[PDB]
Amino acid sequence: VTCGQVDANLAPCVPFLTQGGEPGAACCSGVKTLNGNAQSPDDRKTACNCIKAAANRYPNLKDDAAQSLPSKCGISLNVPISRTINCDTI
Amino acid sequence: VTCGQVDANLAPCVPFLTQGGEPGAACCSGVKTLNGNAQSPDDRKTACNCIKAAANRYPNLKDDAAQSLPSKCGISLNVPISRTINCDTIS
Ligand SMILES: CCCCCCCCCCCCCC(=O)O
Repeated sequence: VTCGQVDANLAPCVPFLTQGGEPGAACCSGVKTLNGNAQSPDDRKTACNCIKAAANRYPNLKDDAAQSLPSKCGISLNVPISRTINCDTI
Repeated sequence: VTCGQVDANLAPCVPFLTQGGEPGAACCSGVKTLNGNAQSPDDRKTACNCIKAAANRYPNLKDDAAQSLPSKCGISLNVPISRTINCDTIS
């Protein structure tokens, strides 16, 4: 996994992550793809740092949307979406 | 490249990165390895964020030691080592 595919996977989540509402089919599909590429702990740490960068790309980001995405998509997201996560814990 | 490889390659650089002086042979070897695994720009951004994490792992780290590591090792590191870099800016 690489930061560029992570960016690609989360691009359709930008509306939900910045304006709220519901993530939608494309967002959840991208998140599922990314969760599938983040199976091992190494992959998970790399994806976590990539996601931290993507999350920090937007100051308008809503923490409640980021925190509710995994349950709104019905996925056990191994990598949380936050601007302040320390990816060494993953 | 992956964050675990970044951690492993930079582990022998921790003494220089926290107390200064000169990087050991193993440190410079790890840095050259990392320069070699980061061929594409995607690779470079991934390595940059991994390196940001590793750099933030110790606040006792000296940022100037991090900035001087590649030239002290005599290698042009295509990816900068910083605790506060926004990795979207790099090429
Ligand atoms: C000109 C940019 C190409 C299209 C990407 C849109 C950039 C703004 C983000 C708006 C949300 C788009 C989500 C999506 O990719 O479906």
